[PDB]
Amino acid sequence: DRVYIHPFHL
Repeated sequence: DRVYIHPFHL
């Protein structure tokens, strides 16, 4: 359950 995924948000 994720409304927003990122491969990379670092």
